[PDB]
Amino acid sequence: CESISARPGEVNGVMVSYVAWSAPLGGHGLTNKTTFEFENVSVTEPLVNSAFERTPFNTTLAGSLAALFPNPEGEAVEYEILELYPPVNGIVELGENGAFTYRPATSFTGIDRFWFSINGNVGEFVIAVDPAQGPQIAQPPFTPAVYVPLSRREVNKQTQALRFVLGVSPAAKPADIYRLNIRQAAIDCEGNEYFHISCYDISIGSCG
Amino acid sequence: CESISARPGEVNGVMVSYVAWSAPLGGHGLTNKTTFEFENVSVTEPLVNSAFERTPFNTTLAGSLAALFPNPEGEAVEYEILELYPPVNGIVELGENGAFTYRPATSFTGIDRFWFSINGNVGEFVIAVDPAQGPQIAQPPFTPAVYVPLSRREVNKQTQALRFVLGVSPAAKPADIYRLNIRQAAIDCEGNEYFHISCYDISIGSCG
Amino acid sequence: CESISARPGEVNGVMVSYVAWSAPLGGHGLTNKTTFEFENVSVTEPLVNSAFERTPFNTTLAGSLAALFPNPEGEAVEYEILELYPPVNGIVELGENGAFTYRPATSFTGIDRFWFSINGNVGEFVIAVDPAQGPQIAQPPFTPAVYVPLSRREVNKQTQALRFVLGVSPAAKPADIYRLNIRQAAIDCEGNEYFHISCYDISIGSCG
Amino acid sequence: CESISARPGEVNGVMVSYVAWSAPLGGHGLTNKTTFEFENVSVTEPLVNSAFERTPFNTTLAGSLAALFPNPEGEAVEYEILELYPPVNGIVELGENGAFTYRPATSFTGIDRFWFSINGNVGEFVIAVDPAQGPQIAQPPFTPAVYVPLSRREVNKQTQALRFVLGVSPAAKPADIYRLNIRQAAIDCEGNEYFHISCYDISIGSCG
Amino acid sequence: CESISARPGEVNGVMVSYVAWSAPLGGHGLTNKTTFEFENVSVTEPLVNSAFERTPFNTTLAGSLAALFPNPEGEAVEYEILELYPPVNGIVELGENGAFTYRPATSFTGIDRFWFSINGNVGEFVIAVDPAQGPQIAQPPFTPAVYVPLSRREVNKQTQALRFVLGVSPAAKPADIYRLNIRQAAIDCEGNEYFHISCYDISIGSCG
Repeated sequence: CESISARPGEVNGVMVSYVAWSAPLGGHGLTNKTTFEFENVSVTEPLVNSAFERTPFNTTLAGSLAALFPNPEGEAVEYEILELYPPVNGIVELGENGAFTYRPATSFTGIDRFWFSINGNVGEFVIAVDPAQGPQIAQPPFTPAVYVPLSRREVNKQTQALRFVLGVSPAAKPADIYRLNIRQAAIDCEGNEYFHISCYDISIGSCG
Repeated sequence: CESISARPGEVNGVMVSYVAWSAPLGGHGLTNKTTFEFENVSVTEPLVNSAFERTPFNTTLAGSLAALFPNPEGEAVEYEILELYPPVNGIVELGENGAFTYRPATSFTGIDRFWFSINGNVGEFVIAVDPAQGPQIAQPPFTPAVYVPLSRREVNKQTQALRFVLGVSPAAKPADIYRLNIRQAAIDCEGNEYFHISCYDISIGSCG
Repeated sequence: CESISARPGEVNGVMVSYVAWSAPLGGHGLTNKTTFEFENVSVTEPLVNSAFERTPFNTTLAGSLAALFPNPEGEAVEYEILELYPPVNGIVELGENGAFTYRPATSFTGIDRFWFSINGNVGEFVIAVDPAQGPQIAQPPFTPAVYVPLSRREVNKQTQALRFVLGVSPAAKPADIYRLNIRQAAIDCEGNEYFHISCYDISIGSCG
Repeated sequence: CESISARPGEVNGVMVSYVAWSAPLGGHGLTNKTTFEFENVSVTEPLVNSAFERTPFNTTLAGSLAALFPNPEGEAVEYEILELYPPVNGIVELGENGAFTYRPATSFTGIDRFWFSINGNVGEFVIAVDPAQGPQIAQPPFTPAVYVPLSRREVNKQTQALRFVLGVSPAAKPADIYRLNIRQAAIDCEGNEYFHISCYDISIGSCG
Repeated sequence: CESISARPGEVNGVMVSYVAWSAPLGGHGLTNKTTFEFENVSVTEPLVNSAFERTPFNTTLAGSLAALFPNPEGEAVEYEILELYPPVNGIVELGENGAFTYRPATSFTGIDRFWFSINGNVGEFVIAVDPAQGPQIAQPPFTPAVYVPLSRREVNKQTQALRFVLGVSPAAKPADIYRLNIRQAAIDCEGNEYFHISCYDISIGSCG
């Protein structure tokens, strides 16, 4: 179980070499049939809830963050906006008691995000801007704690190597650990398949 | 948390190299999407209040510094003007008991500043000189203790380096500490975005 | 039962090393998730009572300390304010025969404290500055004799060490003794847990 | 309780090192947030009274010291002026049987002092010179027996050391004892504070 | 705080090199925007008063030095003229008991100076010779203890150095100390400013 270290919000690349395994088999070597699987070993349940909302074309959106924190006690609450992760196609504004305003850019249509903090807990809020005319936009899934975009993958068949992108969401909590499984395929000279399995441990770090 | 040292009234430049990180990813490298965030780890509340005031075109301005020091005691007071920070487009005169006079230069129109000291506490005072004809000039925001002018920023794509300007206001109190977060982006050959996060500690020094 | 000596008004911090226990288990080691409990062995009940009050925005407050000393016996009394622990957002003035006046700083809103002494005993007084507009602020709990801030706690995975902060209120009486229990969790390579239990005795000291 | 020996009329200064306490805590070290308190253990009440008076601009002053010695017995008296501590902005002349005259320097305004002796006891006399064409100057407080100027204080972050300036008034009676308490603050890497308390006993010395 | 040694009556040059600071920033480097400030740390108040007087064209002037020494207590006095500092456009003559005569040269019009010593205390006396026809000549300010003529200043942009002239008045008293603050500006390649701050201590000395 090879070890990897990641920091919340960072996005990094990973490379693995397969020459030692594919070379003696002969033939073409690797093939584009990689499969990824994620498993939890130590994950801390989040204490806040993500949310999704819609708005029509060129309309300011308003809402509240109060309903997204289901604390069991009437303890003091203070809200905040993570400035390192500003929305791409809009501007957010934080009021008081969790009230906020979103101001979409002119002629924009799509999905936008911003991250909020409540008593140190982090969560995701997704906004979809409907077009002026046409059907509603589908709700997209929330971003996992750690993910690998399956479309963003390649194999350098000229030297039997594999590269992919590893992404950590800002919501990941430090000291948690995740496991990744990779099953890779290869083809002999006669045109028949082989396989290989390996795993990696990802542990969330921090600064210092 | 890399450490930086700064002195009140100084403006200095900082450079950070990214070759070690973006070199193996390939492609163009840095993509000019930096974002900055400031945090307070140990800041002392100011004991004086800044102020903003207006004057008509070619009109001498008169005011008082007494109202800007809300001490809760009848302790003795004394007013002074920091000569190292003279106004750019005018001349200031200090009277008795905090009475001061500002004499704008001929045909000047804009924002001008000067810094004053009350019983050892530093503060900012802003003056806006209205034009002869036209609408009023907007009130600008006050000068933070430490700031990075975001209009000034560049990335040397030929060598994967970033440069910015770090400026400390004269009002910064020594022995305080501030934290700066930087999030930088890069694009590989296939268009996958990568991100990098770092932080620096800024502590206020002094002479000796 | 390891022995710890603490002084009133102190905040010290403690570190415990688990390498002798967690290293041979293999796996990943410590996994955060600790629990603390406090038990009494010898405690002397206070002879004075704490109190709480509210004041409107920018409104001076007044009161008397005489009602907080339920002495059944008949003896003379004298009052005093502990100047070593001054309030952070106001100024107090001890009056005649238990009278006092609290003058909040301009524009303040929140909670404030100051510690008073009656005939050699010690107690707490809590004052709340209500905001000018909006809902009122809830009552906070009184500070225990000894407490462990749960947010100031970390585990180092490189050396398998735990750090936490121990603080003693000024009201703690010398020669008292408390007991602290710690339960630390560690995990194997697959996510299953181990547990370790230890306890410490805390005795209140003094100067010399 | 470390022991300090001080002589009347002296100003010495002290230095204490906190490396042995704050070094293992990591973090940022000291914070420059000390607090000082004085307590009596053995103090002898003075047998003479201090006084305060006012005088117009460039106007000579006269008075008598006889009223400042409330001796309930009947004994002979004699007066003296301590020349080791002369006034800084005037001249004094001891008259007949407690009479004296103060002749301020031309164009002076402010506060001035001189220390007198009656039958071996010591006291203070404060004289104020009002401005010619302005509001009267406020009465200043008398100098305590021992004091610590709170503006002449600093912490050296390079070696974790604190400096303050201890001073003794000429009127301190030998063989007296005072106790000084100090509470010092240090911060971790995130801004949370640690606290430390210590005390010292100051005993008034003499010549030999 | 770099140290500088100065002697009364001396005028000397000072040079400071900025190549180590402005070189890495690029662009033009230094700019003509230097600002100077002088602060007192240990100054002895003068015991004599300067004076200023005027005379018409080609008329001998007579005066007295007696009124310029307001000694409070009567004591023997003696007057002298410092011959190392002769007037430029006239000749003086010292009589008895402070009586002196000034005899301007023919066709001279302007300001002339000479320095006098009363019982060991040094002073300045300024004479203005009015023209035959025209308005009166304005009274110029007195000579400070230490001064820097701001007109005489240059920056060697070809090698990034700054030169200025430091002059010591004959009236300066040994063992005194003054502090000088210098703020110098610089401009980057893109055309935006940087600043640098430094200070020096000037102590009056002598020779033996």
